[PDB]
Amino acid sequence: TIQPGTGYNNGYFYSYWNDGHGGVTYTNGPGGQFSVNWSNSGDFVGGKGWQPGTKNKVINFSGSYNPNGNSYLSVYGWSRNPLIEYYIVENFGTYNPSTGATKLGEVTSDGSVYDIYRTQRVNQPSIIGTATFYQYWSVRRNHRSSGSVNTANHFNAWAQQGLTLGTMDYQIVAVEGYFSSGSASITVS
Ligand SMILES: O[C@@H]1[C@@H](O)[C@H](O[C@@H]2CO[C@@H](O[C@@H]3CO[C@@H](O)[C@H](O)[C@H]3O)[C@H](O)[C@H]2O)OC[C@H]1O
Repeated sequence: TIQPGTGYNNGYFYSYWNDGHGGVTYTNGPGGQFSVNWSNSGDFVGGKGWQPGTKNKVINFSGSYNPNGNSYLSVYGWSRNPLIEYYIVENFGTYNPSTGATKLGEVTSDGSVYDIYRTQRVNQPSIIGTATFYQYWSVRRNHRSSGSVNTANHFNAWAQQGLTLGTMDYQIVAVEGYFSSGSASITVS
């Protein structure tokens, strides 16, 4: 179990962040495994992957994901210049993060169609401090907790639609939660 922060564990970069409300425990396991256990948590994001990520990585993930409330399971990362927070959402809890968002297209990859959206965060925390930035999303129609994600298919589709990414920062398989409960155990490669 660890303190919020970043680093490396068993060859994999990890990032764990939370708002301090309590109620969430993040654990680094062997190889690319990590677990999250939460009960009436605040806001939090944690997972394993790479720093920096790439625009053509094939990411494999497998495990269990059991949210009770607002939570996402995604390939998650950021780019710099432009600053972008992105998500390839494989599963979620009570809230589809694209609710009310502008649909920017569709892309088929790894066994399902995904809907594409762009949203904006205004004066919110980021990898470079408080800022206004866009978020790119690919939301999988066929929910799952294991699989393979060919990131290039998503990044290329986004670029085609005008959702350009800058230089890649971190890229991980992450469990995100917003004032919810749940458990998850995920292995990344
Ligand atoms: O110490 C600094 C860290 O706190 C900083 O971390 C990033 C903060 O922004 C996080 O992004 C939010 C995650 O939740 C989404 O729902 C929101 O839109 C984001 O604002 C990100 O996960 C953290 O990596 O990194 C820089 C450090 O110096």
